Amino acid sequence: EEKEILWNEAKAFIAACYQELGKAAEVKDRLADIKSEIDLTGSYVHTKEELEHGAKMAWRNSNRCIGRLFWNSLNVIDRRDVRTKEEVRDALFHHIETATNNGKIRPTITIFPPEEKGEKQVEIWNHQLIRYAGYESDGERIGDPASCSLTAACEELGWRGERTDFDLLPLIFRMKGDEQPVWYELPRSLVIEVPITHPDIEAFSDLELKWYGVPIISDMKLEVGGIHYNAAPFNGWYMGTEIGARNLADEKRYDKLKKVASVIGIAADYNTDLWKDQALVELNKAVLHSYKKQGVSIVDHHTAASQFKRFEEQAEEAGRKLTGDWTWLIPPISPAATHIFHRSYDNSIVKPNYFYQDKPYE
Amino acid sequence: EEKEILWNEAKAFIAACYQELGKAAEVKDRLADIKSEIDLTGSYVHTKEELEHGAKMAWRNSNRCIGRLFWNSLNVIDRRDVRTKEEVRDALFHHIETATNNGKIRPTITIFPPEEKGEKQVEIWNHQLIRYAGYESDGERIGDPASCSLTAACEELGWRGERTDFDLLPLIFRMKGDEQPVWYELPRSLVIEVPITHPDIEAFSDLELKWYGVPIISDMKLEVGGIHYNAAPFNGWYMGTEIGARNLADEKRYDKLKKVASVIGIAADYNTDLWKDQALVELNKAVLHSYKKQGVSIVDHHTAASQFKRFEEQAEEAGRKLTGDWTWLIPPISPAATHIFHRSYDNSIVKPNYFYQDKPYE
Ligand code: HEM
Ligand code: HEM
Ligand SMILES: NCc1cccc(OCc2ccc3ccc(N)nc3c2)c1
Ligand SMILES: NCc1cccc(OCc2ccc3ccc(N)nc3c2)c1
Ligand SMILES: C[C@H](O)[C@H](O)[C@H]1CNc2nc(N)[nH]c(=O)c2N1
Ligand SMILES: C[C@H](O)[C@H](O)[C@H]1CNc2nc(N)[nH]c(=O)c2N1
Ligand SMILES: [Cl-]
Ligand SMILES: [Cl-]
Repeated sequence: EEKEILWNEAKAFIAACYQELGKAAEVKDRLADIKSEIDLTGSYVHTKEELEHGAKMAWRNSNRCIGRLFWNSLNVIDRRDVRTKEEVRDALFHHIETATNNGKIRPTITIFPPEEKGEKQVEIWNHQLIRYAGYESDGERIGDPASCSLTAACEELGWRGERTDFDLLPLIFRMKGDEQPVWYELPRSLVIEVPITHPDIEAFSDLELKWYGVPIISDMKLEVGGIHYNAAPFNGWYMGTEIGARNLADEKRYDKLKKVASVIGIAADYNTDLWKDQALVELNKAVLHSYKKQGVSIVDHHTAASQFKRFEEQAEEAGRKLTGDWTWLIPPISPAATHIFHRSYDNSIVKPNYFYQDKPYE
Repeated sequence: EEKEILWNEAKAFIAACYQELGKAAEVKDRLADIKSEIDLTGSYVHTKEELEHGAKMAWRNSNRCIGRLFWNSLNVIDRRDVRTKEEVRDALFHHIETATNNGKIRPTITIFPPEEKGEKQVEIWNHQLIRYAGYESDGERIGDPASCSLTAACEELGWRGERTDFDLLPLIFRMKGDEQPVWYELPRSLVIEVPITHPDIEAFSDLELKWYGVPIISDMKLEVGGIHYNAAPFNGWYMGTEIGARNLADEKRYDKLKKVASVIGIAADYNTDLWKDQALVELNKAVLHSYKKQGVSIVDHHTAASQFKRFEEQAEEAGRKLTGDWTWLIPPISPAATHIFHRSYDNSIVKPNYFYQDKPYE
């Protein structure tokens, strides 16, 4: 029965993949071999070329991503050979180092063995490989609230955070056959962080804000031709509003706008003064400035939207339908200053793609 | 056949209306009379109470409107008695005066006779009763581009604009039986305008920007219980971002951000400087400041979203489903600083409601 779903997804994927790669003649024979492999084994294994192109197609089809112009230059690392937790840890360390690339961030994905019978071989608990811990106990709030439940689960496993506002969570993942995940502290030499300063306002450093250099999303499932790679962490570089308009600004995140207003010298007393807006713009200028000054890749939302316009143009020229999720593509500051705001997008789901999956804690 | 649609919409509307008004006992008899009136005449006439409550329900059900907390205090003017173009003009003048209310804007709707056999009795051509003209001819762009086609149609009818950037369009409407609409210049004594100045930056007045005090949308159809009031202009007060983030900022509108940047003393050369964002915030501060200084009602988007949160709470308490269009409810600056951004809304269409209708020019 699932052989049916699998074979169907296989046909659809191999045909499209090989057509894009100029390999249309090889489809019939490759499909023959896949049909046999499924019958005999219940599954099939992707060639290196298929897996690479599949992961790139999945980024290309990610409706919520403004950064897709660069889909074809994704660096794909095939780690389907891993079997041990040391190998997994070392692969994850390696991904941090190679994606970071001394600041000149390389979009990269590391792909681990896929689910077999719906059974995961490796289950990554982190939301991102680099993320700060969060704590809330009797009135006291420290760190990133979005990390509270994962932080608590880590401290059930014997990890203990220093309870600064920026503790790095350890890597945490579980291997097939193990009842419990294992965790490993990140080597600080691998993790670039950027202090936030402002180009003109010297007091801005008084806020003692910082953020990490590379967002490496590690909790999504990559699905390609019916094969489910539940562990396949990937990264790009940040768009500054993710940090300045959301991570540092949201009330349920670091909630810094009132402190930003004070250091930039404006009152935070009257809605009509638009002090939240002014604070957001200055915080976002600081974030871009800081990353650039330190030589860590970042894109501003205007440049990102201009790149996305080229992605829409390239889709049309290639004769591919564009899909998109307008509610995620607009940036959270000045969205109507981008072309995205002024058009609509078909939010159809096309595979290969990246998918949410249930948390293993919570 | 349309008697079917009409009678059905009638039943649904009268039942809900009378239930909200405490008049549930009177429904059966009122429906009896409506059934007879439809049979004999092809239509039915709303009581003053029904029409008033229907227009209020239509605002309440307007998914794209952030300003609905105040739905029940809509001032409804019943002008179903008008038969002549002088009466229509005078009603429209009266609406401007009474809605404006010397700056303390009263949300108001004036309701004209409804469509009979799908035949309009009065057809209003204006998008808003007060709006600026726009011109584009051989390279030359003047005024509001969104008004170009209506401006051209007016100049086909013998009107001539002064070709300032802020010419007031005349009222223009057509009566049943007339082949052509008529137009009337607005008396300038009726039209409040606000010069845009900034609270701290004195050079801002050099841009010589202004805007009109009251948005009076005059091209939508109000539908209540199956009766179609295609001419029923209504107004609220502005939310400052409509003026500062869209009318004065959009590239296809007045396109002022580059000029704003220059007068506030910042470079407009690098996307990473976020100069468009900074210019937007200062333009929006100026707009709020200017309206307030002149005593003309306006709301900022933070206060408006806080009022909308109370509207959602009141809907729940009343046991009414909330409907909303997230893409229109978020403001165009700092949307993630509002609660609206962080939730979702059911965009179902519920009647009574306001609806688009085809332009009679174009
Ligand atoms: C190269 C730089 C990149 C930039 C600047 C970028 C930008 C973004 C942004 C701003 C978001 C919205 C995030 C949020 O609001 O929470 C996003 C979503 C997304 N991006 Fe990209 N992206 C990049 C690369 C990548 C890569 C390499 C992949 C995968 C190979 C990817 C897949 C996605 C996906 C799946 C989402 C949606 C996540 C969800 O539904 O929660 N992006 N991207
Ligand atoms: C009292 C102050 C009011 C405020 C501050 C307000 C605010 C707004 C805003 C900001 C929009 C979005 C406009 C755009 O993006 O083009 C809007 C849409 C709307 N408002 Fe309100 N509004 C108010 C009163 C009213 C009244 C009195 C009515 C009708 C009785 C109304 C009906 C609507 C409708 C129908 C739309 C959607 C128009 C469309 O689909 O194009 N509003 N409102
Ligand atoms: N549980 C899945 C889940 C929940 C929330 C966010 C998310 O990913 C957001 C995301 C994904 C990929 C990105 C790539 C680059 C970038 N700058 N931001 C990015 C942000 C994934
Ligand atoms: N052709 C229908 C059409 C097209 C575009 C906009 C519109 O109305 C926008 C609108 C409607 C009512 C409003 C009431 C108050 C306000 N501040 N803005 C408001 C804005 C109506
Ligand atoms: C078609 C596209 O979604 C369009 O730009 C919408 C989006 N959101 C909006 N929101 C508001 N309040 N007003 C608008 O005119 C628009 N335009
Ligand atoms: C559910 C609700 O639409 C939610 O706030 C979405 C809206 N738009 C977004 N857009 C982006 N880029 N990122 C987000 O996290 C969200 N949140
Ligand atoms: Cl993030
Ligand atoms: Cl307007």
